Amino acid sequence: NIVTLTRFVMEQGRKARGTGEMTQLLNSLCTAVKAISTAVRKAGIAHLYGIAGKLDVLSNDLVINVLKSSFATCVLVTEEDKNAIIVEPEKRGKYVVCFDPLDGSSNIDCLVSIGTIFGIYRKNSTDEPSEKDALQPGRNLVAAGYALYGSATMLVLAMVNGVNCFMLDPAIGEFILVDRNVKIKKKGSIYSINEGYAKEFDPAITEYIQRKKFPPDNSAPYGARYVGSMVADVHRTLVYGGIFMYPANKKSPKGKLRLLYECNPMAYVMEKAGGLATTGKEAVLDIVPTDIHQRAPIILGSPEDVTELLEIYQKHA
Amino acid sequence: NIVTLTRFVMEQGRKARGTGEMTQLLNSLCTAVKAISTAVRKAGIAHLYGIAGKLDVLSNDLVINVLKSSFATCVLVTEEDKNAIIVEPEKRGKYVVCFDPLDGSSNIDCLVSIGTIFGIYRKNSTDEPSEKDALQPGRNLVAAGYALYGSATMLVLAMVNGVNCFMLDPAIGEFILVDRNVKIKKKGSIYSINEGYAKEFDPAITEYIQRKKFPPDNSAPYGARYVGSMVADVHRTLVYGGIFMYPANKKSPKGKLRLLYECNPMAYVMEKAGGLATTGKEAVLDIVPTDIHQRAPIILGSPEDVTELLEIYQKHA
Amino acid sequence: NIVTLTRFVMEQGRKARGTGEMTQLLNSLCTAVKAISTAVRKAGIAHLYGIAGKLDVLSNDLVINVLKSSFATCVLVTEEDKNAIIVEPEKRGKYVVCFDPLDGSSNIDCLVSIGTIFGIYRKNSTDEPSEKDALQPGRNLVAAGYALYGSATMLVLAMVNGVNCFMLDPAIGEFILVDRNVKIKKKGSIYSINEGYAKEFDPAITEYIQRKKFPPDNSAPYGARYVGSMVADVHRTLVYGGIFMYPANKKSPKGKLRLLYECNPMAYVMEKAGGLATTGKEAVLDIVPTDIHQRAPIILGSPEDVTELLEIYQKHA
Amino acid sequence: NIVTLTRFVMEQGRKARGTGEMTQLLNSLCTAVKAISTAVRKAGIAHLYGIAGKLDVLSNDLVINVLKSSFATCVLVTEEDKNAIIVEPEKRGKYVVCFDPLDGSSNIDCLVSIGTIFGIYRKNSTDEPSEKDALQPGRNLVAAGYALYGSATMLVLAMVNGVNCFMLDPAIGEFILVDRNVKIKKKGSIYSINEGYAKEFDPAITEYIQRKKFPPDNSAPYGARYVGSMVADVHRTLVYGGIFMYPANKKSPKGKLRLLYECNPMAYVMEKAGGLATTGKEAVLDIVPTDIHQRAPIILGSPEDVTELLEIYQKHA
Ligand SMILES: Nc1ncnc2c1ncn2[C@@H]1O[C@H](COP(=O)(O)O)[C@@H](O)[C@H]1O
Ligand SMILES: Nc1ncnc2c1ncn2[C@@H]1O[C@H](COP(=O)(O)O)[C@@H](O)[C@H]1O
Ligand SMILES: Nc1ncnc2c1ncn2[C@@H]1O[C@H](COP(=O)(O)O)[C@@H](O)[C@H]1O
Ligand SMILES: Nc1ncnc2c1ncn2[C@@H]1O[C@H](COP(=O)(O)O)[C@@H](O)[C@H]1O
Ligand SMILES: O=P(O)(O)OC[C@@H]1O[C@H](COP(=O)(O)O)[C@@H](O)[C@@H]1O
Ligand SMILES: O=P(O)(O)OC[C@@H]1O[C@H](COP(=O)(O)O)[C@@H](O)[C@@H]1O
Ligand SMILES: O=P(O)(O)OC[C@@H]1O[C@H](COP(=O)(O)O)[C@@H](O)[C@@H]1O
Ligand SMILES: O=P(O)(O)OC[C@@H]1O[C@H](COP(=O)(O)O)[C@@H](O)[C@@H]1O
Ligand SMILES: [Tl+]
Ligand SMILES: [Tl+]
Ligand SMILES: [Tl+]
Ligand SMILES: [Tl+]
Ligand SMILES: [Tl+]
Ligand SMILES: [Tl+]
Ligand SMILES: [Tl+]
Ligand SMILES: [Tl+]
Repeated sequence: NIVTLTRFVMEQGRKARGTGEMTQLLNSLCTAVKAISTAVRKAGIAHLYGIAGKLDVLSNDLVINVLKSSFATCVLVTEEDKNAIIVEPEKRGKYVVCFDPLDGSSNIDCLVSIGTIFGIYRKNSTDEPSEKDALQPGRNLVAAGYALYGSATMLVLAMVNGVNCFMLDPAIGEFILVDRNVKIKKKGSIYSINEGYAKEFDPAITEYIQRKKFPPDNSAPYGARYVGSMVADVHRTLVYGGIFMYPANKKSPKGKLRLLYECNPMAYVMEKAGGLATTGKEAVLDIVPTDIHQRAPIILGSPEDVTELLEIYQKHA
Repeated sequence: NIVTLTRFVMEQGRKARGTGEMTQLLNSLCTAVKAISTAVRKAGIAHLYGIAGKLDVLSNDLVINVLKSSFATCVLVTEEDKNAIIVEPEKRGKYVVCFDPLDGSSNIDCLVSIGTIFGIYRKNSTDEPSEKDALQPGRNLVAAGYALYGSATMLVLAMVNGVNCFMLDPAIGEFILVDRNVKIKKKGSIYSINEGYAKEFDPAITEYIQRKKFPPDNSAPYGARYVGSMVADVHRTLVYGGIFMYPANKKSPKGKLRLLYECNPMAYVMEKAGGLATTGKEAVLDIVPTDIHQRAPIILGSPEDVTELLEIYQKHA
Repeated sequence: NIVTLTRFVMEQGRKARGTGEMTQLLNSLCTAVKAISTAVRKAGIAHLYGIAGKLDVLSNDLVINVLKSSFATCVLVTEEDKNAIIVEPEKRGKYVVCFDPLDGSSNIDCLVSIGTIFGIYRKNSTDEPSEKDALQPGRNLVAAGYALYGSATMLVLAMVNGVNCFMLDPAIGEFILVDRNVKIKKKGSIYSINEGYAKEFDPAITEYIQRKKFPPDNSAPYGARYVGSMVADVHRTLVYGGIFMYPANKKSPKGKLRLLYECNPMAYVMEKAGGLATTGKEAVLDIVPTDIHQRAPIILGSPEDVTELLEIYQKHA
Repeated sequence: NIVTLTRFVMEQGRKARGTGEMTQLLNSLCTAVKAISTAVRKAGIAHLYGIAGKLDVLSNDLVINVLKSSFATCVLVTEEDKNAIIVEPEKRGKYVVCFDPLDGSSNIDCLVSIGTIFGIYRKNSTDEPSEKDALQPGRNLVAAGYALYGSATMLVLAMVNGVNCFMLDPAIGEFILVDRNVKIKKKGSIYSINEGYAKEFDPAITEYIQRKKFPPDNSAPYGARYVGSMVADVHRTLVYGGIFMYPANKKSPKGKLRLLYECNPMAYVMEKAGGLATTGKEAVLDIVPTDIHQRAPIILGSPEDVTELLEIYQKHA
């Protein structure tokens, strides 16, 4: 029967026998996402155009404000903030949340899909909360997911027991569970990478890509897709299968995507869905960070596709 | 002071001393686009999931009905219909409309941007309306444009005087003019093509793509982007500059995109914005259609980029 | 087949061979009403309460701006402004518009139904526009109507040919025609008046009210209803029949309601629907205004009920 | 800072140290109300009007369906159902909810304010759940309140510690706490009753009403208001003060309003706000019902106004 995100979260909080603090965090997040969706869809824009009487900064304020008001967090790391934000002792909670309020911000002007990425850690070292508390490997994530503002708005949530997708019915401001226990196809038929950096790809990426266009056994070549918005390329991967890649290159010898609020959440989601997320040399989730804005290379998607690339990495080493 | 689509179309109908038949038609399109936008964003989905107890199809039905009720059309060609729709003599006007109600339908499940494409012709000749009236070259278009259901919904309308972009304020259901007399960049920095077909690209396309990744003059390479929905790929091109391509290959020696309701509308917008739209051999708008579902290869975008490719084509002539 | 306000106004402008100045004006009103509706229903209130960090006034500003930008008006009389607004010679059209942007403003805090009232005159005379152009008797109205923001938003438009009701589909921001050529019941069963002023009603009003509660012919008594917002009380009267009254008393020997932007528009709708609108002494539409904020007593509704009262008035003459 | 209904309810559930079952009930109710609001505002009505591709019954289905899915109820009493609905042992919970899904249904066609009224009891006699479980005096209510669909949508919730009002921001489908610990003025200046039944009022009502129009000490007479929709007249009373009355008459020797799903909830709300709710002879909340559809006379509002009427009842006895 009808399952709303509000009901699902509360139920899981009950089975889990939690104190209701994490439930509060999850409900504040949901609220922040409906707010950003509305802003993203340009509601009320007639007022900027003088009918009479920023989107990334606004998103940052909504997230930070709604999260602090939940009384469940103590440390916040935003892609928009150079420093980790320590919550007032007044509003503190036991959770640390790393997030990208509006990923794909360069795409705003072209009206391409954008999203919000989040990762939630539980503060374990009980000392005054600080930046150090956010420096945990993703293998330590309690919950992670993202909201994609594409043709429709969807919220993907991942936790210990699985990945579930919720579609937003904008008519009643409610997220509906449209898919339970999501698992990615073992093998896909689409590869996703910015081939404009061909000149700077390592030999392993080079070989794999060419293997997709000219398959050794004359099978059907893979189709190519690259929206240029991580949340959008990763969501397509999750739903239809395949492989997404943002390896290291010249401008980004350590990749472009950040570990804490972009790489780790998508890797956590991928792994819970039955897929793989690697650096090419090691699992993304086992990297212990040193800088909150640390970057990391990432390859994620169907297990068989990711394994095939790993085998080529091993061969050129 | 603010300009809405309704106000704009009306002032334009007035300066042109029209009978008001085309204004009625442009207002019918506006309404259809808002109705589709709403459906695309999933309003009401809670009911489909039993709160109280096909999208390409709904779109088709919406456009066809809203258009017939305009009393301004005589023939309608749809991507979804094998044969052209001849209007009941009662609601028969003088306009022929070609459209793709929801382009990128394959993308629906992944929530990737999708849109509506349309082209309007004035029925030439004085005899019982038939498919033959839609078979006019693109150069004979009265109006053409598209609606993109992406992060926000936008309608781009191109007519003899230029191209204008209207953003939908979903809060009041009104398209606000946000950019007027749009012109495209002379030279962009992004190329768009499905490189999964590399194995079957003609030698000219191969060389160009090669030149974008490894510039012979040691200039910075072009970035790559390919959403997978024409309306999104073309909209990005018009706004940020660059080039979009869908040449022939084993994927039909004639390309995949249809001439009447995909290629022509987009080529018209391009030319009006200052770009070019070619098949590599001739201008898209000058082709005399032979069938309403005729496909055609297409290359469009910034003039300097399109010309650079045309030069390579001539080389391999 | 479905009729929208935009389509209707346009077909009507065409049958009447208008220049399209009044169509532009009616489309400007439509937009203003949708913008106000949205504000009334509190969309965006979360921001006023710090989610990310006057209504009568906003309404006034919306109508005045949207109307000026129509280039179809020369003089605007508002309930909120002491003096009439003369349009900048640039945006000067030939229409004079009288309106109450948000009637029942005192009701705002209790969330009782409220609405917008308007009357449109054609500037008679050929000299610099002034308040004097608004001082025309109601019988000289070109169009009049109201928008009611109640359980749903409805626009009622009355013109020489009749009265039509349009319901707002807030999902697509479009007014759909739901009732055409509306006529009122000959005799209703509800009387509407603020009986808190009993102490000061003239003897005729006293006797009538007495006759509705204790029918001398032993017929069933009339039911009583008095919302407190004229637009809601009048809309109920037009749809269900009955009588609405606001006679003189110590609450101004001339009544409370204004002639130009409250009484006249409503009297016009009434007469066009088949009812009557009198002061008890003369038809409201035949009064020659002396001042733009002139008040006048009013009695409107089903013809048999209004006539029954007029007879009682004559008795006490 | 920003307080949503979701957050407020959860917080109160935590302080209360509840098992989260009642929180689930309250969250299901909230969802049902946003759904009914959307339906009431006529969203999607363009589809009934053939753009191509009941309100009281629909409301009943939404409430019943959303409540059963909460797994927190065992008995339901609807104004629309002749019999109390026993929930399947599968979906049972410990709560009994009495409700009027859409009060003021006769007013739908006139677009007057309407609302949903609810009352929540906790099943105490642990025997197979049945109708008898609903037959509890209102003094036993755990929570009660109503949703008013007027100019804006508001949800009033009352519990042991106070009455709080939440306004719906339709843009993000979220209820915001706009007023905390609401208390009604000790004395008001508006009386609300259907004077059309004058002929059948008892001597006590008769005297009091006339005392409001012709005050003994020449003070200012009370103003009169009567929307004809209980939720709307009761809300105005709560916010602005005064007295609402629906005494017994001929057609209704025991009043018209029902005890369990109309009278008790509003009486519970009134008492928590510091006002009074009486039958004229005794408190509404202390009546032990015998029939689930039992009717009862009711007088509620400011304490000083209600006391003054009670003194007149005592005098004529
Ligand atoms: N909504 C929930 N869903 C799943 N697990 C939860 C939820 N709430 C709390 N938990 C779990 O119980 C632990 C402590 O919860 P809490 O006491 O609310 O901080 C969490 O870190 C998870 O292990
Ligand atoms: N709204 C309008 N905007 C721009 N051109 C228009 C408009 N209406 C009519 N036209 C033009 O005038 C011709 C005939 O108009 P019509 O009588 O409405 O069919 C059109 O085909 C265009 O050339
Ligand atoms: N949309 C319309 N609907 C009904 N009557 C109209 C419309 N437009 C113009 N008229 C009429 O024609 C006259 C002059 O129109 P106009 O040239 O637009 O000012 C008006 O005052 C009405 O008599
Ligand atoms: N959201 C809440 N707000 C206030 N009281 C609550 C809430 N939830 C539970 N309670 C209370 O605790 C009792 C049992 O709650 P429960 O165990 O959830 O059934 C209720 O009947 C109220 O006394
Ligand atoms: O938020 P940003 O600054 O626009 O960056 C977003 C990221 O940028 C990547 C693509 O960048 P390239 O242009 O280098 O491919 C995506 O996969 C990620 O969304
Ligand atoms: O409606 P469809 O079947 O999804 O077709 C859409 C078109 O399909 C093209 C992409 O096709 P490829 O996968 O072959 O690149 C896009 O450019 C156009 O939107
Ligand atoms: O905008 P306002 O100041 O609230 O005035 C509205 C009018 O006020 C009348 C009611 O006044 P009384 O309280 O005197 O009956 C209604 O009939 C009209 O809407
Ligand atoms: O739901 P219903 O059948 O329309 O009844 C509603 C009630 O009816 C009362 C008024 O009825 P009267 O016409 O008898 O005054 C209001 O106070 C209540 O909303
Ligand atoms: Tl960002
Ligand atoms: Tl980044
Ligand atoms: Tl299509
Ligand atoms: Tl196609
Ligand atoms: Tl006003
Ligand atoms: Tl007034
Ligand atoms: Tl009812
Ligand atoms: Tl009732």
